[PDB]
Amino acid sequence: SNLMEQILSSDNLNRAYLQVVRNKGAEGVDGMKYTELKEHLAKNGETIKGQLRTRKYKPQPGVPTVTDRFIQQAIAQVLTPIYEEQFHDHSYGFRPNRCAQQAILTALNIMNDGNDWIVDIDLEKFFDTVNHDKLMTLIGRTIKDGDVISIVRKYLVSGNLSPLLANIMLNELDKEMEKRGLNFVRYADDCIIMVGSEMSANRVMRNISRFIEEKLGLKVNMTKSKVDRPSGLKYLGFGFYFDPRAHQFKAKPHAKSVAKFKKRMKELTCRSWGVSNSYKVEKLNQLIRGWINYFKIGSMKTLCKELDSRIRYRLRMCIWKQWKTPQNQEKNLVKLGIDRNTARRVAYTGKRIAYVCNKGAVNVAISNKRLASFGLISMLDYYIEKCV
RNA sequence: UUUCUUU
RNA sequence: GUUUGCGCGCCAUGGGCGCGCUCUAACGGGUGUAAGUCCCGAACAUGCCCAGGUAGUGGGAAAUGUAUAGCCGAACAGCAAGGGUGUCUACUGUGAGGUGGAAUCUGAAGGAAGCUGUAAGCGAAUCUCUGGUCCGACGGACAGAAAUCGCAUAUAAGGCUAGGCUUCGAGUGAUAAGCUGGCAAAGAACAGUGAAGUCUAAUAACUACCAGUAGAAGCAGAGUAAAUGCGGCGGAUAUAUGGAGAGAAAGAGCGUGCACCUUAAGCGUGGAGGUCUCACAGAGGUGCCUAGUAACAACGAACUGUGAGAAGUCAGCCGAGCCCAUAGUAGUGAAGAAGUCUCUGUAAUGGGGAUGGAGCGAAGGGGCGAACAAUCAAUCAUGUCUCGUAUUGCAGAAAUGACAACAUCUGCCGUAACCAAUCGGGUAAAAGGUGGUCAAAUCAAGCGAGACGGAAAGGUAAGUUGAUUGAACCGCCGUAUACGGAACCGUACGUACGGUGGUGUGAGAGGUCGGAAUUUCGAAAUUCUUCCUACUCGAUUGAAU
Ligand SMILES: [Ca+2]
Ligand SMILES: [Ca+2]
Ligand SMILES: [Ca+2]
Ligand SMILES: [Ca+2]
Ligand SMILES: [Ca+2]
Ligand SMILES: [Ca+2]
Ligand SMILES: [Ca+2]
Ligand SMILES: [Ca+2]
Ligand SMILES: [Ca+2]
Ligand SMILES: [Ca+2]
Ligand SMILES: [Ca+2]
Ligand SMILES: [Ca+2]
Ligand SMILES: [Ca+2]
Ligand SMILES: [N+]
Ligand SMILES: [N+]
Repeated sequence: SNLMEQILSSDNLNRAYLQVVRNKGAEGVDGMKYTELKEHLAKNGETIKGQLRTRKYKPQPGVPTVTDRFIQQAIAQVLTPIYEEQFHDHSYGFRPNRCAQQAILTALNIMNDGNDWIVDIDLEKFFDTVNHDKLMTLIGRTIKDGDVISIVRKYLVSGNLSPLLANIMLNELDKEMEKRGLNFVRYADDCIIMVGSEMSANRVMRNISRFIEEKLGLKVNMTKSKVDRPSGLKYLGFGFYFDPRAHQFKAKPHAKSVAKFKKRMKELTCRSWGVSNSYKVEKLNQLIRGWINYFKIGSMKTLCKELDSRIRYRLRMCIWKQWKTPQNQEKNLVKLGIDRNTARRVAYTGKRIAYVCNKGAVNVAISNKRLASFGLISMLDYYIEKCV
């Protein structure tokens, strides 16, 4: 019919195929490729369109098969309209042109607006817990084409459609929390509410947990769902703090996120990797660019100084270990600039790698400037350029 | 900072 | 690829068992039949202490040295026969090449059984007790294996480095195997600590000069890993292991023997296979040429025999056995070979004994290849779907009802003179506004869920036989045999033989020009890739590409 032809338009299906090419995904439960998807749509696209129009297509069984990924992408690219008009302004997750940094900025705006007390709410394992009939009556309450309802229900009995389904079922919660008058910031199944006082935050936690367990039919993980103050608040990788200058709360990378970055950096700058130090520096540059590009709305200037010093120190160990022989270490320390009468003495401390790379002649030869010329982007100046 | 040797 | 790494023979300057001769505790003394042993005497300089913070004089407790016969000779020097070099050369050859010199590297951890001088170290039967270390394979520690047990261990257990906090709190110290020094492993140096016992616990301070604490227990972290750590049992312990206690106890040097044993860079000798050169006849190309491009392959005429020559081998990884040639030759064997019989041993390789009367028997490089390990191929009712009938899970609208009582969000109270636990309470804390709430007879959208039914149709391999791949490496253990450096870690897994796990295909170039495509007719060009090559690099303890 009309909306189902809007699903199965030629430009829409070509856009879905190009988008699933850009995703570069893997095989499903049977085993095929995206170029195999291309020859599949070349030979068998009309049968797929006929089965979708005639309500006979059956899904396949985590990762979906790539023809189901393509069909789900088509359904997502038609259904991100009117739903996206209907969604809330504070639903900052799995939507076009919205990202996590906007969620953290909105949370900081509401936190500085006077609402300190946080109702963190943890919805446990959403996509299996939800009742299918309620979700399909929501979908039928916005759209009235039976065939798209049929294929989405067959998919829920069995992707890029599941984030949109999560946004529908939690858009019900957002409409309720706009009806009550609550301020909130909600990434996809990560919702935090902002209350003025702590017992009112307990009451809001109790009432919203009652509403979620009764009306949405979801399960609230009461072990992790807690009432806080914006200091023990982990949200989207960001922790929050209060400046002594009594004007603003501010975001920062939480200690779990800093620990994840430090673990990844220690894996990239491991001393015994057989790759060249240019490869370690390039992987470090990719990780540093990604970490700062996610977190740059926080304040980590001291943290970026410390992490830059630690990255440089581990790179001094990698370069000193790759030299691997005291004659070669003495030759390279003379070549980099350290005088031979001292370079031989440091090089015949060939072991004690952390001790010699901590300070001294190896600090002077492999300086900050030599590593900066080597291609190691500093965390501090990259954060300075990429901040406000 | 071992003005050393080897796997 | 690699300094060398092969076979056979010889030789001890190594070792064993005996004999002799001469020594043995600074220098001396005693005990005693006998002292090398048991015991007692003197200084001297060091170490440590008299601190109070070091540097000098006066002193004091342990310990060491001069100072046992002697051994050993550094990761210490010097000499150094020999060995290598796309290096420069003088001669010599028709040439492959061979010499003799210079330069430089090397002279090695496995036989010039290299030489000389040292620092440092060591230096006495046997027994008992004890500390430390090491071993009882390897394998992130499983499996497999002939292989000590149990637990823990990659977020990184564990160690270590630099701090922090909280409680203690200076004062005995020597002797020193070992441990640790921010981690792949081991050794050496230096530094700090330091188990076990044992010995000490004594002295007395000035002349210049410089201004609780030191230190450990405990706790949370931070940083740092090519992974082992802890405990039990058993064993080793001549780096003459740190000691302690008995011990009238042996230790060392030299010479000499043995029908004694053994050795990888010493001496003599042997090098096939392949590679290369030259000459003589053929085969060709133009009387003269035969190769080149690392080999393979290909261009071209550059191919063959035969004979004389030259350099030269010698690296476990899936290989029992066989073939080519040096070669049944050197060598070995009458001091007893092969065969035969009989005691025995190992996980496997073995070792005696008795007959016997002549055998056994190499080197390097290719080829075939049983077997092993993977991989591959060949052989050998439900459930639809189509009509139903009774239901059903979830929306929504509203005739009527009942009770006004529920849902919801801004959450403080007295104080003090003004305190958010900053004062006492309390977290559905009081005062509050906002929407009234619930049941819906019935009708009803859409996707499903399933029941009762009539109805379309439906329901071998194991084994064995082949073929391909297993290129290169990492080790480890038993016996024999040598070294650095006893142990550990190494010497190509040290090497030879015998066991045993693990990783699985570096780059360029050349070829195969197979495989894939784009262009033209699977054939030509191009790009990536499979297969072959120690030519050129890349390593070297692995691993990595
Ligand atoms: Ca080696
Ligand atoms: Ca001496
Ligand atoms: Ca061992
Ligand atoms: Ca091990
Ligand atoms: Ca640790
Ligand atoms: Ca001693
Ligand atoms: Ca030698
Ligand atoms: Ca010759
Ligand atoms: Ca092999
Ligand atoms: Ca190697
Ligand atoms: Ca070893
Ligand atoms: Ca090796
Ligand atoms: Ca060698
Ligand atoms: N070699
Ligand atoms: N090896």
